[PDB]
Amino acid sequence: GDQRFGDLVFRQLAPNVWQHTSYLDMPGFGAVASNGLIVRDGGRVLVVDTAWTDDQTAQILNWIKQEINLPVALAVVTHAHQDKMGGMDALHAAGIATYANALSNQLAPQEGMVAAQHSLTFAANGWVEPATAPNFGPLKVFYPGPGHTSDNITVGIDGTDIAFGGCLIKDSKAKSLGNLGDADTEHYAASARAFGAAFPKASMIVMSHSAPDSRAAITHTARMADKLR
Ligand SMILES: COC(=O)[C@H](CS)NC(=O)OCc1ccccc1
Ligand SMILES: [Zn+2]
Ligand SMILES: [Zn+2]
Repeated sequence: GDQRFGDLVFRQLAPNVWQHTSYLDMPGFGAVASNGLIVRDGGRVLVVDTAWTDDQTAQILNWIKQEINLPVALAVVTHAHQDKMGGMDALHAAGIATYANALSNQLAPQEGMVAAQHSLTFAANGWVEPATAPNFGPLKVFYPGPGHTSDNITVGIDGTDIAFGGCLIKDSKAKSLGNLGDADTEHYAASARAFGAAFPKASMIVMSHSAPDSRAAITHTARMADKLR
């Protein structure tokens, strides 16, 4: 079940995988949840996405200390919006190595974000260039194409049935795609489908603004995105 820890929520998804959830009271939109991931890989911990704020992200690290008690080797953040990168300074203060799409790091200052320390680059087929993602262990990083944003990336967890779509994917009962302010409306559907095709064995889809779902999250998201064209 859910574990309330301060103002955040943690949920175990698999033996070595937990979802972190944090909230930002956005005026005119209510208190918006955003999810990321925590993965134990042997004697270290890997984080996918910050919380909305530095303080919340420090709380993620506090939860990790109390519930796992192993060092956080790295974090990867999945685009340059506040829900994914708002807590970068907290990661740096903690001495954690940070990674983002090169384009996310380029965009970070104008989006009001602090850039990650390291830039990921991607092959033409979307897979991360391995040299730019050293020591990522089971994290398999994939750029599906522009969709939710131009820079959005996705992460599969090798050895599990989990893939993380970030803010690209919404669940199978969602009425909308969420924040389309920086979206590529022409390419969104194809990018959602490319995410699915990159992680064909993933039966649990995790995403930023819905609870974990089946692969129907991918098909429904793509079908909704068809309407943008
Ligand atoms: C500061 O906002 C954010 O970081 C995220 C980035 S994806 N935006 C968000 O969650 O917007 C909430 C929203 C806005 C319009 C329509 C649906 C949801
Ligand atoms: Zn976003
Ligand atoms: Zn988001």
